[PDB]
Amino acid sequence: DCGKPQVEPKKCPVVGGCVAHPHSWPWQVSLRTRFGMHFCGGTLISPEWVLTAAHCLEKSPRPSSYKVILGAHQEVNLEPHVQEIEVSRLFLEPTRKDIALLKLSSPAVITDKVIPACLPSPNYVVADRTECFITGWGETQGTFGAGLLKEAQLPVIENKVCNRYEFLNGRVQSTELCAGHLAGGTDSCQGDAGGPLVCFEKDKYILQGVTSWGLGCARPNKPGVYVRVSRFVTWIEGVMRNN
Ligand SMILES: NCc1ccc(CNC(=O)[C@@H]2Cc3ccc(cc3)NC(=O)CCN3CCN(CCC(=O)Nc4ccc(cc4)C[C@@H](NS(=O)(=O)c4cccc(Cl)c4)C(=O)N2)CC3)cc1
Repeated sequence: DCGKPQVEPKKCPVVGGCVAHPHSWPWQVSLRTRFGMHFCGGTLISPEWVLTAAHCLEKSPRPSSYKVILGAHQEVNLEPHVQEIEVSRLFLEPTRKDIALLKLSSPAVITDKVIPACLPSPNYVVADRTECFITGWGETQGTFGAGLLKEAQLPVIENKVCNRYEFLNGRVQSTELCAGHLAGGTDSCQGDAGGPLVCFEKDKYILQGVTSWGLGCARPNKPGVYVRVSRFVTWIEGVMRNN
């Protein structure tokens, strides 16, 4: 069962936001160098497949340079039941968009703490003001939580508005979506790239965005930009089916 956490997540009372309830985001992955340094996030979407951002892989096209950590809450002192799986192959999206698939060397073991996220239907458009969640271990910019998995609940901003001069001034593609608090203070940041933007739909969480870029982090009128997963579901499914 994708999208349904065994440990239920909690809202807040990553810059700002709050520390997640441990293991409430069981599809969250830590992308690390073959030396063990965290540098990006990802999302488990099936036992053998992780979705991340293509820019997270710019340094090396060799699958050997990457390892995936699953089931973690601490970033440094990894808990014992954490799964560390090597990457067997890399699939960059073929039209140069900021999304990529990692095929794991072995299927992740599905547990209470490691569960895949669900994928959306093709071309679904998250509606304006939908409150979704972003998660990760990235920079906190003096906001507490460093070293622990953090979350933030952010409203989606429809592309027609996000592209106005007052916000991102024509920079956002239809294959991307915008989310964030326009007053600033809470945002994904460096170290969170490649990680998930999930939305609650009926009874489970659906992966709708991949953390990609922004004009800074948590600045006023500068919401984060995410790859719009629904525009790549058909590609993703074809890669999994044929590999
Ligand atoms: N929730 C906020 C947030 C969350 C998580 C993060 C981590 N992710 C990054 O770090 C990305 C990495 C990256 C690089 C290239 C790329 C995609 C992602 N895609 C192409 O290469 C594809 C080719 N074209 C690129 C241009 N595009 C036109 C629209 C446009 O201009 N897109 C920008 C893209 C990158 C930047 C700026 C603009 C540069 C920097 N932004 S930054 O202001 O300098 C900065 C951010 C954070 C901290 C600091 Cl200190 C500085 C920036 O985000 N890099 C069309 C396609 C950051 C922000």
